Amino acid sequence: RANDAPIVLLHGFTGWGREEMFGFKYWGGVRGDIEQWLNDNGYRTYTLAVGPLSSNWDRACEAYAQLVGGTVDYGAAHAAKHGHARFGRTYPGLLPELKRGGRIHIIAHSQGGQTARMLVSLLENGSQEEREYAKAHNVSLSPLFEGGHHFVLSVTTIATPHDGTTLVNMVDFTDRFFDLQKFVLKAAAVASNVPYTSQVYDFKLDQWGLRRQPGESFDQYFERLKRSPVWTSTDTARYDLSVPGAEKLNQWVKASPNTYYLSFATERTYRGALTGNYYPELGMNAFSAVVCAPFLGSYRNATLGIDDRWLENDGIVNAFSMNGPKRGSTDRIVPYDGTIKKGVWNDMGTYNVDHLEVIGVDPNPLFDIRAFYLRLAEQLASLQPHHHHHH
Ligand SMILES: [Ca+2]
Ligand SMILES: [Zn+2]
Repeated sequence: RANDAPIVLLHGFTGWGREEMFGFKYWGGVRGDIEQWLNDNGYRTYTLAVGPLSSNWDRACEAYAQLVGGTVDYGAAHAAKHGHARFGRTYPGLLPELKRGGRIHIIAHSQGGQTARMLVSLLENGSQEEREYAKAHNVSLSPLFEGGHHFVLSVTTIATPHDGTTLVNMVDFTDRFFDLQKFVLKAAAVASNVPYTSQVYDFKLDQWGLRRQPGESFDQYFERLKRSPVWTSTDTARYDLSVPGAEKLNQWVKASPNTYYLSFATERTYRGALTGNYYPELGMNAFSAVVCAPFLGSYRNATLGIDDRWLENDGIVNAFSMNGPKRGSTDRIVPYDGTIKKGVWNDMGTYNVDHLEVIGVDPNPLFDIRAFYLRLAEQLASLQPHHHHHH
């Protein structure tokens, strides 16, 4: 143990707070409670919950406020550009200590990894556009946009589409994506054709002024979201998840030299006998198996750059996209050699588990999830806050 930094957990295009889904955890799912496990083992751990469908930017803003406390500030320039609210939900702050020189490890899953990267970039570099806009229009400016924060010792990504996922190319992606949401609700024993009066799954679309109404089931709510700016505008997860969107995000979201980055790739497919195509293995979550993997494993696009290396997948994301950003990126990626190097992506390899199995939302008895996270935690705790140069 070289550091006492707490661990913070962060979800992707699906996810919810510890008090949502009747307690079914995004981090653990049918297997348990990952956060609890870490805590019980001596690793202080917290959980962030942000908009699942929102843009990484929105998410980052939300994360910052959820960490330090206060009212979400999306940036005047940003809000005016995308025509959504500047200020959002107020949070009590999970870790005030950050504002006193404390540091955290972020463990992110899926799109959460893009969000984590973005958060570190904003914390350290702020946003020039925001600074300049504040100065020309005489509006206040969130600390998040000034730069100079050192809050993050490390970022670990699991099954993150750093270069996007081809899933979004599906002609029917709109319908299937939401079907995936319903699937996850199903996993938690929640029906989508029911108007639960209870919260259940808050998409936190405060900036857009959207929320499930009384008498409105998720099926009906999603129909509405599909036609809303959270689905039709570039300031969305849908955009950032795409290959072009991810590359655009990679053009400015760089690895900080002061933070350690670890990536974990996932794969649950096999290569066909007479084709470079990939197919879903036995055990893969039912949804992905039928609806997503076949596409991910057979889809190519030369103009875009999507070739045979992109076909191996975890049912939702292309494994090629997971070791770290590459398209439009200046970041470096190094295969793990037994030493975790700072300011670069330490590619920890590929694990044989699906997008949902990795977090416990889909079962997989052959995957010792408790040990995986515990080992991870142990590794993060061994990170030195000062690496001495040596032979
Ligand atoms: Ca399984
Ligand atoms: Zn936004």
